[PDB]
Amino acid sequence: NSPRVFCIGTADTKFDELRFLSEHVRSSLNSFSNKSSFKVGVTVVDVSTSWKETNSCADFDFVPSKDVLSCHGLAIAIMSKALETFLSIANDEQNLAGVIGLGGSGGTSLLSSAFRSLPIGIPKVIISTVASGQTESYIGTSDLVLFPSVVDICGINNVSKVVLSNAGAAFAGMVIGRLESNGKFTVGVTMFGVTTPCVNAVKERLVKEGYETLVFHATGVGGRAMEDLVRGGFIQGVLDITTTEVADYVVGGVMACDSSRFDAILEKKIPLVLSVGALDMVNFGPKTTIPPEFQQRKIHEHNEQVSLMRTTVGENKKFAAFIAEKLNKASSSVCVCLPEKGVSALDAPGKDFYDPEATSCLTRELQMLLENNERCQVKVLPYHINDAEFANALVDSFLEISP
Amino acid sequence: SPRVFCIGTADTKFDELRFLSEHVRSSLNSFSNKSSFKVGVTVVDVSTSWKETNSCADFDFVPSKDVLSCHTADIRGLAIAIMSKALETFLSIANDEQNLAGVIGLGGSGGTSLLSSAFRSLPIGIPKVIISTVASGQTESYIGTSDLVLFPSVVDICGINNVSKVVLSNAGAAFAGMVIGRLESKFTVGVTMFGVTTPCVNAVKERLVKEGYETLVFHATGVGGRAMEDLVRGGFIQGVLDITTTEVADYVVGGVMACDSSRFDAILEKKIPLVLSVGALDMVNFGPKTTIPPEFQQRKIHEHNEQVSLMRTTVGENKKFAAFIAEKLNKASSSVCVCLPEKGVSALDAPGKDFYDPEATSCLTRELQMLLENNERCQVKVLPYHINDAEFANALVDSFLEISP
Repeated sequence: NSPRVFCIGTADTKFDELRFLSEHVRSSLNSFSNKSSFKVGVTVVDVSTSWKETNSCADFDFVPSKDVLSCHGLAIAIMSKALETFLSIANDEQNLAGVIGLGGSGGTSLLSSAFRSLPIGIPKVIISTVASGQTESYIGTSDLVLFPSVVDICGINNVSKVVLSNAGAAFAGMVIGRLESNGKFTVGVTMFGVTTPCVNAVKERLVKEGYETLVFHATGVGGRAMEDLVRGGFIQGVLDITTTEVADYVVGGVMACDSSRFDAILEKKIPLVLSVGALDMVNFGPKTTIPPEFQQRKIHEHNEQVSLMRTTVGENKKFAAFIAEKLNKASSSVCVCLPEKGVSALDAPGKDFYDPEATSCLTRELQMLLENNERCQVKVLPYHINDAEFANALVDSFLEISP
Repeated sequence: SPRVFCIGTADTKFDELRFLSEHVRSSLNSFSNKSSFKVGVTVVDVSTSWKETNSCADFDFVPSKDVLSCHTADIRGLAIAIMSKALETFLSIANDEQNLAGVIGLGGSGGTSLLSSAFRSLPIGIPKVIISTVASGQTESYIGTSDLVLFPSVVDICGINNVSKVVLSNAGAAFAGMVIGRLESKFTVGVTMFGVTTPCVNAVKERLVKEGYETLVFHATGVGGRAMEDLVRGGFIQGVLDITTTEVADYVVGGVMACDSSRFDAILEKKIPLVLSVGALDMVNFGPKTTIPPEFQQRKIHEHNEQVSLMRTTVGENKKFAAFIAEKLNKASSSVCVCLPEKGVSALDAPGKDFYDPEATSCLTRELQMLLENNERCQVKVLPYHINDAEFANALVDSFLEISP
């Protein structure tokens, strides 16, 4: 079985741009092969939502809107799932060597969605009219590239010729280069300004024990990035020291995790020590964009830019739910580890967000809620989270679970 | 002979820079088969720390000192500013020997800012890549209207590891592809356009193609205008029918699709055939109602679609628009023809239609030929049609066929 790339667009309206690209890719694939043996099949793919029907492209193996729509603003949402799943499948026969697509606003968003469900490392490219603006929605935590089109996508000219030529070259080199070619155990750890004592320490120890590290700034995306690399198969254990992202979720901060937090790790059945890193705060900023439902709470303006808000006792009770829920479904080994005195630089004896009534409630609540579960151990400990003796715990708890 | 540049802050990112450059070299070489010549990879330090780095593996290497030489408060920023300016000037020189085949870089937040400015001054077409911790955010500041490509770094730049090995590897192969492909190897006009002028442009597009010209159509969105002007400066667009100058409007009143004070200079500096006109000067862009500067809650507010609202320009405002255009036009060191539609400047400024007001349109007309009367390069044609009548369209194209070779 030989390797195959996909050139994907809306074919009814952009046949000429897409033929141009497809041609240039196949050509460039061929010109850049060395060790080779295989040529890479270049198949064009239509994802037009219109009733208009184009059923071949040049000579290329082609696949019309239907064949894609068959796989299980609402026009985009349909066809993108169709693509995503259409691509899930081709990945499986195990010779999807890349994806490429062109598109303006609506199309970019369509492709973006399909492409970034592919394994990190498979080359994902889109020549896009909306590359040069705001791309978070499109790229996210993936490695998707977006080539600015410079001019609109309307037929081949002067400019589109070079721009499309360059992106085909780009994509052909990626795909060959990867056809024509880890060692360590990487762990990943989640950090916040106010929890680095703990994380720095653990990163240190981890390095000396022989393990490699990937720290994530728990910004929601940060968390999700981690899980999308474990899921990928890059991160072989986690120490989720900082779970503040959960707090921003149940009360609605500006750096929330979404409701799938932890699944990816548990689904991949990999060593998972965990803790309450920074559960004491939910994030916002500046003051007036903070909702008027709590202009009477314990806030700590960190910058003009960001503002932190201290989690009430009741809110921490809710954090203990979310985490325990997910934890209790644990298909393999786990270990919670709680700092009793405080969960953050600011939740410190003397400091601004100190409250052990909180961080005791949170400690018990999770001691009880996880009480039954066999795999998930729990270790309440007589420390603050930053005390490097905690760090020893975490790395030790982890050392236990791991090979 | 051709040469590429791997540019970074060696001081802190040495391993990643070397790895990247190694992969670029490999990929260059392997992809170049079949062929001869062979592309040099030059590593270059754009570090602002004093920490000196003087080599990297076996590559022709240029440290900070040597960059900073050829350059023509809050220090960090200032140091970035200068390093960036330095780099820009270093690449220009690199490019003058016609031997700059490509440029690739790595950066975090500040590094993307440093590399970006410097890379987008190089001609469209020369491969320009950056692997960046801030690809997956808000990139207009960096990419502007250029072909700069930002690959998302996926994790931090933070030593070699599984993830950055594959990302860096795909970026270097991407880049080596763009570089070899390009190494191995009419009269275009541009036209500004708004919804309410698509009759006019569509019809001018059609006529021009039949006359044997290629056409590029830019949404007059502020960006669009600059987009076009940078491409004329880079020789991709040899004449312009600037039908729709609505941007000039959003500028003086303060809209969401504002041009800037440089509008027209590129066209004139290139000395290229410029037919111009008053397209959609009857309106100024906002969206939505709710955010419209409270000082006019009484002006004629059109709702186009929830997110986007238009506001009818007053006579005082048109008088100004004239000045801006006149002033800039008067600098013409070459041929230029205005063409004014006497009847209207928009589907919205049409007998029966909301933004009608032939006072504005006469004011504008008179004010323009007044201020250009003396300029004998500019030929102000007043035409008894509406902007969207296919005879105006021919008018435009004739005026253009006139000035052009």
